[PDB]
Amino acid sequence: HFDAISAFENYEIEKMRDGHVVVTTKVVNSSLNYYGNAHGGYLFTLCDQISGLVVISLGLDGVTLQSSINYLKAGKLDDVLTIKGECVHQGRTTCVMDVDITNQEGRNVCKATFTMFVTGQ
Amino acid sequence: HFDAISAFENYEIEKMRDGHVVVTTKVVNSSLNYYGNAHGGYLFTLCDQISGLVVISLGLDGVTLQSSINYLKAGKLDDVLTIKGECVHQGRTTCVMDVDITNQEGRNVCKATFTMFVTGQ
Amino acid sequence: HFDAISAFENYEIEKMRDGHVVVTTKVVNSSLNYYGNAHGGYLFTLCDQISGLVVISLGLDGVTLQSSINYLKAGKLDDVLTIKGECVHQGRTTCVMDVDITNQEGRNVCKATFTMFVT
Amino acid sequence: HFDAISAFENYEIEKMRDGHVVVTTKVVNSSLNYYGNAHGGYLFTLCDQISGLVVISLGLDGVTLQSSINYLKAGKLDDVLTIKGECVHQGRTTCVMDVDITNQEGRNVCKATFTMFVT
Repeated sequence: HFDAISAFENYEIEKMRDGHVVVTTKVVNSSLNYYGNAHGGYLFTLCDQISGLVVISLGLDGVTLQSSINYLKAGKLDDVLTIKGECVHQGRTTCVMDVDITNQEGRNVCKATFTMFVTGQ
Repeated sequence: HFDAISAFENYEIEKMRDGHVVVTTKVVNSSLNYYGNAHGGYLFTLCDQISGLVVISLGLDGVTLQSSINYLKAGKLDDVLTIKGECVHQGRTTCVMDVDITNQEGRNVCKATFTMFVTGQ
Repeated sequence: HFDAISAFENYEIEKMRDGHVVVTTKVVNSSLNYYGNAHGGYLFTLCDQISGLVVISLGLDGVTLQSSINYLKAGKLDDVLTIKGECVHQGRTTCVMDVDITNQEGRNVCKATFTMFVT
Repeated sequence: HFDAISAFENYEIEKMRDGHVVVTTKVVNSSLNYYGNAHGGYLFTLCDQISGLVVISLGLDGVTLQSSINYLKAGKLDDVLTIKGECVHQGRTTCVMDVDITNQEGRNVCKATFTMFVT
């Protein structure tokens, strides 16, 4: 048995402009796994959502085809995670978004890359 | 502005034995994105959690180094998603888990691969 | 200093039909890295080429957007590697190919997934 | 039928120091796929080899567990490709290498991430 995993119970959108997005959020109990670390799925969801925001900031609509993520450092309760998303390639039919998460001490938590199919403007 | 994304508000563990895990869950409103599809992060979290369960079913403890996921078909409200995880490679220090999600009609929703570092027994 | 890495100096196409591909090849010296193992790029290239063959076998043309690979066991000189490719998802606009490599002892060497844009 | 795919028939190592690597190479005929573009496996092998070089430059030895690559723009015959590698995370047990390839016009060709187990 285990508890539900939730993401974006709180957040602040600091920047969302022209393929560049910055969002902060506070790690809470629903963010965690059984070992008291930020859940792998929670962290991925932070990245994915900010990828979607990048797509919107480009004035586009899109759907994710593929995503890859590297976990570097555990996130902990009360951490303020800064999620920065950037469109690193804007193609005709596809976009590639890089998203990285750093904690309040500037240490890299995780990084992810999203391969998006643009469905509209 | 957007709503929180949640995963495992409900579930049933059908099978969890020797590196093979099957878990069902019902897609609900907190599962969805703004377009009314199962959120990319939600689906990833379903897969990741079942990967962790595979690790446990092997009698091991581990941490995810890297994960990749392919989105094939949208999940929808009230879908019953069947999440099946399998350890496809059990190494000395690393494990590779394949996890796939199918809906109640047997259609493939998504598939993911997790590269785990075994930290204990 | 290091030597060039080559792939497909030899191969045998056992099957190439309707999204299902099997190709065999023998690991040679040009296949190897400094440690005498099959080079990661060599193994990846085997997989990618067979992905392209799956694409051809479906009567389609496509361009690879993204690829992921997991290395499981080292390949060695004189290994006979069996490369099997399958289209695990055939969409209207995208295809997903799974490719796996096993050696002559049936041991899993590596596996990869290719995300293709149908052109 | 298809020809062998080769990588590093030529190269110049511009920098290999403390986790930072730059290597250049000229795309040749053995680099190409049937469509006359740089082969996906060729590009990947360029990236992987430079990842291995980052590893060496850190004074470490390692084995690649997993790799991901995104293809952004086709490489062409006679392109001069600049391959840049960096260790973006150096852990005790694992390293993560980012590798990117740009052509002579400064256009991004591809980028890849390597997940290495330090041995």
